[PDB]
Amino acid sequence: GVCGSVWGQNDIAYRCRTCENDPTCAICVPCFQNGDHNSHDYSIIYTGGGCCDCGDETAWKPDGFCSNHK
Amino acid sequence: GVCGSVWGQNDIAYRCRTCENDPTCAICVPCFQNGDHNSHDYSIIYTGGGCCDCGDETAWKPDGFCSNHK
Ligand SMILES: [Zn+2]
Ligand SMILES: [Zn+2]
Ligand SMILES: [Zn+2]
Ligand SMILES: [Zn+2]
Ligand SMILES: [Zn+2]
Ligand SMILES: [Zn+2]
Repeated sequence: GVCGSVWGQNDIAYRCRTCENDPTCAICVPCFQNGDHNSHDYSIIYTGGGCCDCGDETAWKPDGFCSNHK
Repeated sequence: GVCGSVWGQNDIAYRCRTCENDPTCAICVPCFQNGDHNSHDYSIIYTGGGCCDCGDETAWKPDGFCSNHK
């Protein structure tokens, strides 16, 4: 299932335009590192805060899920 | 900041088409009840799981935030 780690106003996370369902979706750094995005169009971003969409297939492509949320 | 409560495969949450940035965004039930959506086009939904977007203005309209995440 879904990770939902929360980052805050100034914390970084990962946007991955290849896996994302929508430009608003992001995942935490550990999820990103524990997955395979090797040729994806990803970027470090500062949203003003959010909760990790890893494990949520409406928001993110399953092959973009980390090991711990398959 | 952002709530990020996680619901699971069969758990309910709230979609609110008036506050939502995108059809993929949802918030947990307590956030929804602790906010004002009185004439909004909202529905109970079963995503297969997600994390609550309440408190995240890229995902959800601030006037749609609950008391505890303003
Ligand atoms: Zn995560
Ligand atoms: Zn993950
Ligand atoms: Zn990716
Ligand atoms: Zn919530
Ligand atoms: Zn809330
Ligand atoms: Zn609403």
